[PDB]
Amino acid sequence: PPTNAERLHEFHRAIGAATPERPTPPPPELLRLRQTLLDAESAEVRAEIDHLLARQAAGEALSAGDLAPLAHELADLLYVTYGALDQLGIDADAVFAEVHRANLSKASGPLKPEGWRPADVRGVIERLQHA
Amino acid sequence: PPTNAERLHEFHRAIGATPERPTPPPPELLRLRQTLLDAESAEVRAEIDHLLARQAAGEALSAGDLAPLAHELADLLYVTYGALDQLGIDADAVFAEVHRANLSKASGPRRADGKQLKPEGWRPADVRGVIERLQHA
Ligand SMILES: O=c1ccn([C@H]2C[C@H](O)[C@@H](COP(=O)(O)NP(=O)(O)OP(=O)(O)O)O2)c(=O)[nH]1
Ligand SMILES: [Mn+2]
Ligand SMILES: [Mn+2]
Ligand SMILES: [Mn+2]
Repeated sequence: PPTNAERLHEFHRAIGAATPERPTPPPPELLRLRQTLLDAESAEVRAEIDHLLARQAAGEALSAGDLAPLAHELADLLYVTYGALDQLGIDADAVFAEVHRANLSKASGPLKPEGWRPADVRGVIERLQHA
Repeated sequence: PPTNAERLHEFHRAIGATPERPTPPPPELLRLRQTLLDAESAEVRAEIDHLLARQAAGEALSAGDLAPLAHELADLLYVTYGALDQLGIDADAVFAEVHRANLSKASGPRRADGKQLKPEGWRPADVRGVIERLQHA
């Protein structure tokens, strides 16, 4: 099964959207569009969360199915977040792996483990540039 | 091979934090996840602004100049998957449903800013169906 990052590549190729194979500095038009898409889904997640809190305040004992609008919007947020990486030509799974390494690694302590190394995303990008 | 949603499950087990099926959360957990989302959203916005500003100032960007934005986008992925995991909700199964509805947009037109729009007859994602099926298995 494809990862969610590979699904974004399939989406962008299917609509003729720019999706370079390697890290590519974007024109300002792409950056402003990605901001618009991120702002839309951030506001829609916030709305669904506010809703759920409003329902709990009225005593509601939510069920699993009540989470479906929120789950939806969280997935929309993933979709526009992966999408920005994909249009930058930046393999999202490679960047994620590095942020995951730094995060799982920091999780040994009680805070930083003695030999801890922060996420080196710049290094991931330079490794992506080559093939 | 492990997906990024499964990575969030491991991270939560590493920190002693998550349910195996869709589980309504207590309000304090909702407020916490919203705060993490808003924190990484702002850091992403800041990095988009910094790249737009350098471009407006006549700077020609390098691929390496994308490292801070790419970092913050991964950070936003991390706390977004983190919320789905803590809800007990399989992120990859919900993502596949949204993906199907977005692929079906391929014949639609584009907005003036580049945004892909919906073709006539487009049917939206059925996430509730996915959530219900994730309960019972
Ligand atoms: O250019 C685009 C346009 C949309 N999308 C994705 C993001 C999100 O998952 C969804 C946003 O499209 P719309 O704003 O048109 N609304 P949506 O499809 O989410 O409709 P609904 O709110 O009813 O589910 O499609 C992109 O990724 N790139
Ligand atoms: Mn949405
Ligand atoms: Mn949607
Ligand atoms: Mn961050």
